[PDB]
Amino acid sequence: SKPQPIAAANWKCNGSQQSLSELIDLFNSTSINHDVQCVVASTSSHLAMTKERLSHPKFVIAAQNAGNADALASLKDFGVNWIVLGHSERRAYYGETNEIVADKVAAAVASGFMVIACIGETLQERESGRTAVVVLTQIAAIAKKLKKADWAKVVIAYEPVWAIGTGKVATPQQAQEAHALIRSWVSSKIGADVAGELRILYGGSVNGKNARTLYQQRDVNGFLVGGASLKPEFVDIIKATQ
Amino acid sequence: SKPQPIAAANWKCNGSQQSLSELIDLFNSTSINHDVQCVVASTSSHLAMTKERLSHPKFVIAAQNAGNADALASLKDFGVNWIVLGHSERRAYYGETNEIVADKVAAAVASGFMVIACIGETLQERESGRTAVVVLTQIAAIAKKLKKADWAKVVIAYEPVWAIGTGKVATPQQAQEAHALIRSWVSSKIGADVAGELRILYGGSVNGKNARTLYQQRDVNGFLVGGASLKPEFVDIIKATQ
Repeated sequence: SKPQPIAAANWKCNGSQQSLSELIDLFNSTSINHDVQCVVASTSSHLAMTKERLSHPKFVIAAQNAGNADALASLKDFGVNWIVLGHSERRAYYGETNEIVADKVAAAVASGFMVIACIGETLQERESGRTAVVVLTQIAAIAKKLKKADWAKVVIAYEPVWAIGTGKVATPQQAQEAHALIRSWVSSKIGADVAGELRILYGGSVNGKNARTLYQQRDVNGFLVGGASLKPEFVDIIKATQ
Repeated sequence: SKPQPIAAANWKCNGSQQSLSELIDLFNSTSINHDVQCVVASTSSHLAMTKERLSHPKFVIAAQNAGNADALASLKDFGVNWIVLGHSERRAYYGETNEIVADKVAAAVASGFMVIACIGETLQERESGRTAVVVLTQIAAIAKKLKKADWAKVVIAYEPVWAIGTGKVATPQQAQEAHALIRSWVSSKIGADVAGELRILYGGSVNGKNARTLYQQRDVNGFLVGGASLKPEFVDIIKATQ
């Protein structure tokens, strides 16, 4: 069946410390009796805080965007071994190419980290019918520096960039397509055993309502919630991974 | 002639305080001999530090969000008089509509803040010939919640969203084209006076090599440097406004 689910919260800067605070308390008070791996990603400025307050047993802490070998080392020593790389806004605003992103992922994985790699196409990419070539080009970049063994440390997060504030809305059905597309290349390129236990999270707009239908999809193994999607309702999202 | 220029650095959390600290030092050490307004906008977290380390007479701190009377009040009391609203990242990832933005802007202005409002179209919009409709719409929204007097606290920052991580590259001429369009509307919609004094900042990829050229345009009044464009060479950018 499906590998172990993953419910990750991608927190960022223009979000308050109090906001981050309240959330952590919520998570702590929450009961999770099912097999799921929760994750709280955070920028550098909050790593210390969430590290000191997050106590839920089904939760782990993760960093975002660490590339430098020294930076990695610190994280490891600081007690953080999960990292989110290749987010849409990183590629767009920080000019993080498939290459740059590939380099990072390899570094992190070498440092013994658990990586969440983000990939996705934009509106113009989809429109022009470049969806396949695009997503595949990305995944290929990454897979170019990993060994078959390294994959056990990799998590894929599909980002429907084409639906990020564009007005477009990705139906649960469309997501499945992307995920299925991704899982194929893997099974075909890396191996079946690999594609089998590989996690493919949905990094689109999710909520309490759609989280259920979304998850009932064959190739959907979790979520990467962020932006305006990140709210107390996150709790509901966790539960949906049943 | 041209109105007083503005050189705004838009700092965001994905980048340690060290990078920020280092930057402040640079800025504090720099010598600016001309009439120019420098600004360092930062996310919540580093607001305190920035305020505690920044000492250059030509600089000012700036927040990046809210309209909540409380938030504004606090900021105002904290010693922050500038604020940045409507950034592409916000409208896209945080679901900030033309109305939300317009509201915020109205709040800040009422609280006696100096506002930097971001407007700009996407690749799809431009490719679809929506450029004029879009930007004009955006600005119209802001304008409708203001009075002729409020404009003195308004600063427009044009974001070539279509040029951000798309492969496309905007030219100083394509910019002047956009800036010229914006100013025109303001001239006929609000008044020549307003239009004449109105500051319009180019908020796209810029460096030490193109800065001067960009500033050479007749409708370009400064810069809103952020993301990868945010390097120590920001100093060069300031000089390009000479």
